[PDB]
Amino acid sequence: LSKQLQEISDKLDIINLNVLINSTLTEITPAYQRIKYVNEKFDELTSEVIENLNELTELAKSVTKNDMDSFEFYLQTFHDVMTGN
Amino acid sequence: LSKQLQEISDKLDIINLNVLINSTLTEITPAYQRIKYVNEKFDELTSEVIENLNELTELAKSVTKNDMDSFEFYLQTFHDVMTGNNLFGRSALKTASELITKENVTTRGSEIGKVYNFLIVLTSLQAKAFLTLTACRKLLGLTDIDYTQIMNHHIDGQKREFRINILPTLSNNFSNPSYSKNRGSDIDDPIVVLEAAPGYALIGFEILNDPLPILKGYQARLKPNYQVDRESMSETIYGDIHKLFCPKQLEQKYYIKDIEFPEGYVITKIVFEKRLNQLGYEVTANFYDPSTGSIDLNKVKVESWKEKSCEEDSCEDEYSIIKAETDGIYMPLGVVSETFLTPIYGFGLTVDEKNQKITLTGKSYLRESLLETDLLNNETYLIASPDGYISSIVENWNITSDNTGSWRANNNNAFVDKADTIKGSSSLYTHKDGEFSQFIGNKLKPKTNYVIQYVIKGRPAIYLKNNKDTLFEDTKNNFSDFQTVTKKFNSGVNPSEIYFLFKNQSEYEAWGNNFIILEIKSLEFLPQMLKPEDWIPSGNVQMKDGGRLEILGDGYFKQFIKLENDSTYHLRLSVKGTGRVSIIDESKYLLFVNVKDEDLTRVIKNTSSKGECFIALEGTYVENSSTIFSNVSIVKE
Repeated sequence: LSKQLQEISDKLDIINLNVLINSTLTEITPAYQRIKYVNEKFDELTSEVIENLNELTELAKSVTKNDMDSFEFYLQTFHDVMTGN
Repeated sequence: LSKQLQEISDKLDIINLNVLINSTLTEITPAYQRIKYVNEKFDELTSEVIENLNELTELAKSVTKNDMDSFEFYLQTFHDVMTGNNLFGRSALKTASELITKENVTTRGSEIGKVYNFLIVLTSLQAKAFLTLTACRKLLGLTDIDYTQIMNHHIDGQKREFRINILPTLSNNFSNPSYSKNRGSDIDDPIVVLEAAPGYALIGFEILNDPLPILKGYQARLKPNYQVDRESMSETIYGDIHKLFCPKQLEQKYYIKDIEFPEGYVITKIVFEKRLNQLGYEVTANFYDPSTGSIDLNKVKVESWKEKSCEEDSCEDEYSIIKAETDGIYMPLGVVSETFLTPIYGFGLTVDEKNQKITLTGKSYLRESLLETDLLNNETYLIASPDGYISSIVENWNITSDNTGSWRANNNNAFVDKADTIKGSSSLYTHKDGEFSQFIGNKLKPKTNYVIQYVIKGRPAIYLKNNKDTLFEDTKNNFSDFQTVTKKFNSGVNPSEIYFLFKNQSEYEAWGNNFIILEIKSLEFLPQMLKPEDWIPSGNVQMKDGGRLEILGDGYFKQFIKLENDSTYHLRLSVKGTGRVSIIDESKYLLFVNVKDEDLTRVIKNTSSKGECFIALEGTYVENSSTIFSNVSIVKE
């Protein structure tokens, strides 16, 4: 019984941690996903010509746009969730 | 306390999994919902006009727009969460596989097939999403980006994740979903053979109780790669399998016998053997060439009851004991089969008398039947397990479409109501004169039990007749929409002309479909030294149908049966009418018993035999009660 209770107490510590991961995922996931996509889609520039240059220029306009839901917003929220603000 | 701690530890494993589902939902839900909505709203285009075209053109402009929150963003994030390219390295496929493995309670198929079906619905969702994205670009007149390369890379990476980190788990056992209580037989010796056709192996079990306790079976050719031929499937239906499995008021022995065979072996024959309530079962599997199909009919193995013969003199062990309570025993109910059709190689008896839970369990080749086919993506000839009757003596049993060549659209107004997919499923229709004739009398046998299933709506008049007597009829119970019957009947004494006549219940409109007609194999029993011909009807009597030997008033049936002075016999017989059985020597009463309306369970010890042994199946001196025995069984122990 004492061994079964220790296995139960270990399972609870794993569950509690998974609940804390779920809290941080709820806080940080929309920023992490957007930062990742923007970083992956601009790899050549931060490392068909007219077509990709236009398709990336439209993305650049979306990225530099000063909205409440801007790229700067997602960067700041990523920093705040990382620090604990 | 240890049981309570185990229930607590199971609850924790369910909670931990639900927490991991919540993590993957937080990661994947905004993408899944948007992909789903875009896929559903562009269905006609990837399958009022100016208005719909303008609204879809505006939607297409929103979809193709190159923002941080674009449709391409949601597709990429969906792919990343599926593979496991997240903040913490967890994949949606892993949490989904862990989910399916836990909530596999009332699941028809295996863990591999459920997790793979989960992968198929997500890969199809993404593929349709890339297809709507190409359709939207073309509709707006923008340059083609060729999303085939990106879609293939996404699909292949997810299938690789499944193949490497998910699929190297499972088992292939299968059993009955539910149980049934029907007072079976202990007076009889039900032996039941479950043998496949020469080119077939047996491909599933099924237990019925709604028409009657019944065994339903399937058998089909075995294609290459442990897959099975569709059109070679069939159905076979056996009688009162409660009498094969449930004991009645006496205990039943159940030879737990996990008959299993090496690889390549396919069960071409099962015999189920219940003599003196000892449910053993002899099974013969043949070998089968994994490729090219062609089950080889030469390498057989027969492990009847003899898995303990290899280790113990008491091979009569390796069994169980179920005590028949007065309502019957929890025979299986539903289906002992595998999710997708495949040869079964093993089978075992897995009853549970702690809850009377009679459970059948065979060992299928499905793990193999798929690990080589869709895991390699070659043909995937996949057919899931069936639920009802697929075979029927009625041709066009439901309907094919627009054509009832078996039936007769005798009236113009009594046409088929829909004729194309407008009234739900295919269904006949009759109103104000309606009828549909179809000759199946040539397909009906004298004195044989047949199970009937059919679906009907409204005011139908079911008929199974030769315009002179009806084998089956239903012209009542006006119902809402297409309710199913699952009953039986016994085919007539001369049904050689009985045709089906689906008519209307009244002047109203009728609907019906799914006419299932198939034979129920009469339960057959192990032979014992009682044979009806040598019976000497002695006094106002004659031989009867159910092996019954009526005694009209007084008299008896007599017949010589040689008992031995070292062998035991078991006279098991019930009567209809107060009767007297007789085991007497030349002078003395080896047995002295009367039977009123009940069965007879007699275990006779050393029968000192001086030559003359017989039985005078007599009644008593009452004029009204015609003594009618039921089941002759003097089985020699």
